[PDB]
Amino acid sequence: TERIRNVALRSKVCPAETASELIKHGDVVGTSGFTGAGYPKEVPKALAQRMEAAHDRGEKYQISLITGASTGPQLDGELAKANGVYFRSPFNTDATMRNRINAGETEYFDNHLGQVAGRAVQGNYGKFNIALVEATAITEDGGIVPTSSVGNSQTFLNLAEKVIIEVNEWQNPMLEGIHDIWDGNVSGVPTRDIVPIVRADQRVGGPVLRVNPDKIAAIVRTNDRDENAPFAAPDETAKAIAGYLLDFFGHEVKQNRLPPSLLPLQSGVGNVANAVLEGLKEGPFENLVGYSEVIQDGMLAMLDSGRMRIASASSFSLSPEAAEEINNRMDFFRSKIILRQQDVSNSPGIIRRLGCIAMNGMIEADIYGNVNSTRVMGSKMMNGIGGSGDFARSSYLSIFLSPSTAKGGKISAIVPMAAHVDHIMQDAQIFVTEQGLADLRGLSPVQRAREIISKCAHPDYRPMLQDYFDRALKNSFGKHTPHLLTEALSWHQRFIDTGTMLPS
Amino acid sequence: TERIRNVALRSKVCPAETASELIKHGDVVGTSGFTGAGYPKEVPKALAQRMEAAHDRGEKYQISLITGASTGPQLDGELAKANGVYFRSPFNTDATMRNRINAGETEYFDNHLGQVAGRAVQGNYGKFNIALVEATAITEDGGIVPTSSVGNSQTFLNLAEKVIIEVNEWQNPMLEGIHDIWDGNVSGVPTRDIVPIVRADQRVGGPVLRVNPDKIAAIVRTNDRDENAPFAAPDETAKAIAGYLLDFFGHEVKQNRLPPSLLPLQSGVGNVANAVLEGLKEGPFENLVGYSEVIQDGMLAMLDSGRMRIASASSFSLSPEAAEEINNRMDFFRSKIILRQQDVSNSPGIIRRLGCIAMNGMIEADIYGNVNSTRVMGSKMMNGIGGSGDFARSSYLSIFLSPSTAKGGKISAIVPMAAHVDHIMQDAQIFVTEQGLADLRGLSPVQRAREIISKCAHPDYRPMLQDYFDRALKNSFGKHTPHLLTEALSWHQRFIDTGTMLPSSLEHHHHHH
Ligand SMILES: CC(C)(COP(=O)(O)OP(=O)(O)OC[C@H]1O[C@@H](n2cnc3c(N)ncnc32)[C@H](O)[C@@H]1OP(=O)(O)O)[C@@H](O)C(=O)NCCC(=O)NCCS
Ligand SMILES: CC(C)(COP(=O)(O)OP(=O)(O)OC[C@H]1O[C@@H](n2cnc3c(N)ncnc32)[C@H](O)[C@@H]1OP(=O)(O)O)[C@@H](O)C(=O)NCCC(=O)NCCS
Ligand SMILES: [Cl-]
Ligand SMILES: [Cl-]
Ligand SMILES: [Cl-]
Ligand SMILES: [Cl-]
Repeated sequence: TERIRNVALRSKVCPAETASELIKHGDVVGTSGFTGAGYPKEVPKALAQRMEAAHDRGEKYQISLITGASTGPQLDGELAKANGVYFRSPFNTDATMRNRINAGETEYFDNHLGQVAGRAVQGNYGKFNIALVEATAITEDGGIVPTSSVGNSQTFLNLAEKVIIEVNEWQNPMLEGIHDIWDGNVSGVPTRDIVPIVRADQRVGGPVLRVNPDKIAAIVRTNDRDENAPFAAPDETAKAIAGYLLDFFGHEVKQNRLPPSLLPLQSGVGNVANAVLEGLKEGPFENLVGYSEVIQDGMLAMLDSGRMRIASASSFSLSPEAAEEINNRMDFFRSKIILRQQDVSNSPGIIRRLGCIAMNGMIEADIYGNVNSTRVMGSKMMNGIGGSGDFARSSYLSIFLSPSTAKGGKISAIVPMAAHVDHIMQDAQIFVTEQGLADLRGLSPVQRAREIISKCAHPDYRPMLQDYFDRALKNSFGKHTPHLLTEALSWHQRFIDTGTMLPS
Repeated sequence: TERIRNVALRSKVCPAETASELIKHGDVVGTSGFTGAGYPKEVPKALAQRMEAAHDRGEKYQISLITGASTGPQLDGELAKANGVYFRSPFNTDATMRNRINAGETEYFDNHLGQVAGRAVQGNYGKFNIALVEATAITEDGGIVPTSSVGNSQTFLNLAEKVIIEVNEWQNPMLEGIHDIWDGNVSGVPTRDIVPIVRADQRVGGPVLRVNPDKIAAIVRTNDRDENAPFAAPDETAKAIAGYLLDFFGHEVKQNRLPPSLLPLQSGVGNVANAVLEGLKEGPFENLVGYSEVIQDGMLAMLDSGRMRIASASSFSLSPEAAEEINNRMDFFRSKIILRQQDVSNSPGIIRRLGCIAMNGMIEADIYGNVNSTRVMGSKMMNGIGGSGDFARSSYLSIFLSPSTAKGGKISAIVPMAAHVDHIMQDAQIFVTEQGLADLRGLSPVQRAREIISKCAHPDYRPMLQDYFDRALKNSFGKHTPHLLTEALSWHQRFIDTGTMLPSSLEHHHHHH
């Protein structure tokens, strides 16, 4: 079954290596790719190999790389290995790229995912030379069917001088129809349009990305896999966290602060999110709705069981087993899933209107409930802020979930002062660890500290945290948000100096 | 001219003292009041007197006080003097109340202004016992005409068990019609309504607050002034800041990154904002539009000259001279001004849609462009975050303006690490001091630092900042956002210990070499 159904465009098919030659040193390149799904694969590999060769001849060859969010080894991996990226935005999970970033070899800035399109159009990344987008197919009228994510692809196609499409036969043809691409002005020049989404299952657009065929400079036929998520299941720490959260939801419903069907749910990926979703799958809440960034294993299961009615996202993030399941039942799941542009799934106006419940991980929080999502010891990038800000601030309820310790107990997730801040107190109402849940609604900082210390902190660290808080209350410059500046960051420095936050 | 045009409601008129008796110890009280405008005046004074008397006899008497934003001496002032507030939210500028807060005598939480209504309805502040709202008049059908601000008044009226109205003859009768109160679901139970505002001058509602007359337990006739801060005449530091900003706007327009009429403008109050507005009044930009929290002196002038076509806000913040001017020409200015509920003027959806330009003050920023708007030394509350977050994150362009030093030079506004963070790097693109302007668009933290240090920092502190940055780059745990945790907060501690952030040459400092 021919994937390029526009006959004329078949004339633009060429090899990856040749396509890669359209990318020049210094170019700004916008690509598809979100949570290891739907990123271009063959052209980046060919670009990387030509970059190394150029460097060896003492030729500079680097690009600025702007994506939906995280990609995979073929893209971030290969280009970082080749030292071919001088600037990267807005979200990465590749280890090699992480090292380039943390060594200062690649400039990085993690913009709010929902804002990337708008900033790109505003011109913050500079002029876009290339859009490199993966596709399931190209329709008879030249529409570009995206693959396992939408991301920023439509904006990149609009902005780029030249377009390269990778048509990937690995991606299931039945993806066609699952996406909803709006031609409204979401991220363009003000005044923007109202995005008329009033329900999570609402489609406002069509199944294809639009691009002027004159801009398409190359089509590359590919066959290569996405970066698929780990199968590993929720440990006891994660189940405890989930248990506290579900009890909390139970209580909110009994007090009429939440409908029996909760509100549209936003969740991340990983051990804890999986536990939460597994918990929701068997919980007392019916007719759930997902309005999130990503569809993960848990989601599919609930859509399957009917516990969740619809799931909105910009991307998939599945394990091999979950991928297998959806590919065998695509016709079923396709009626239940909507993949949107990331500037829509992460639109604060929409998130607030729908009243989403935001559930996010964190590196650490301080005793006053400031959250670090990104920078270990305040200086070493992990992944990026991603959509956590988009959702946390706009949500009906902002929830942060984490094991109370990290690194086998050598790090406390609750600290006197967060070494870097991603989400301010105002953007965090609920904290959950395997120790318990802190409800901070309506509380002053001193009152937040009492809750977080007693409910969330690990017994190994709680006395230390209480001691810091008590002495701060007695000695701080002001008493509104008590701190001891001489030791506020000392647990972090202690970890740097000794490999643990536990005193000797 | 009778201000209470509903005849039946006249039966609820009583004295301020008597009205104050409806407020019980432990009550949660929602009031009008935003940037020193439209807050209740007589009842709070009477409540304060009765509170002091109670305290002297060993009786507890405190309230939780929830407002639009800042109030005035009659409210925050009097109640704080009486030690009558156990919790306060979301924004205060009164010095006595600031001391109660900074002493731990009043619990305080500064929620995003645009979020207060929604959180109140959600029940975060608890159940509202009293709404105490100032009014210009009461219409024939019992509508409450607000005064010099709208704030959260409509939400407080909806939520409160009992309502007290202060009808203030000091407030100009012609304010009637200037407000736009929407009956849509902005801050209620999800799913919320779409707020159909697609232009800054658009009205979506009506001129009155709505309340069930059965809830009105008392009406008090008053006659007392708002808190009109004196005009802060722009000093040379402020004019320099304005000059760099206007040049920047000039350049954006020439590069087609902004229309010749800029975009809807959000600005704060004070020396610098006044300079910016004064600069705009004489600048090359025509047909300007205001979409802000407050109308200040500068605004009026531009609406007068025609440079500014319309100004949207939730509140007034005028000097006496400016108040005088608008009261003599209310008919004119009323056609040019729209006062909205703060959950609408500060709605992120609307701010982003309109593409506002946000211009805000700050306590400090660190070399990576994180901004502290609230907590000196990280622990002593100044005013509050206010709407700065609402606007900074949602804006087309987020701009922060500040003198590069504070306290007669004893403090640098650019520091290695901010002692508290209100606005993360992602929410700040442009910084302006009297030293110059930093454009951070598209830059990594290390790149932002290079710009902030060289463009914005004061010459007295720049070498110290560069030295911290250089050594951090060599030694930091990671190199993406280089820090030296051992000294990141040391300038602040130095200020605490010595009253200045400038080193003593009696000690070694790396920048001295
Ligand atoms: C913060 C975040 C990294 C936590 O991840 P998580 O899977 O929920 O929880 P984990 O405990 O498994 O964290 C995994 C890693 O973080 C590290 N980590 C977590 N807390 C840490 C801490 N306080 N100090 C140092 N490292 C820490 C762990 O060591 C682990 O690293 P490793 O794989 O090299 O061993 C993650 O949620 C994230 O990147 N968020 C950013 C964007 C986002 O929230 N968007 C929303 C939708 S996805
Ligand atoms: C941060 C803020 C206080 C700056 O004030 P400003 O009017 O622009 O300029 P100023 O230099 O006069 O600041 C006022 C006070 O802050 C203090 N200050 C400013 N920077 C400081 C610093 N780096 N360290 C210590 N104190 C500082 C000044 O000493 C001054 O002291 P005082 O009130 O006791 O006399 C003010 O903008 C604020 O409260 N922002 C939050 C609300 C907001 O931005 N809403 C949006 C639109 S109004
Ligand atoms: Cl919208
Ligand atoms: Cl709250
Ligand atoms: Cl809206
Ligand atoms: Cl940017």
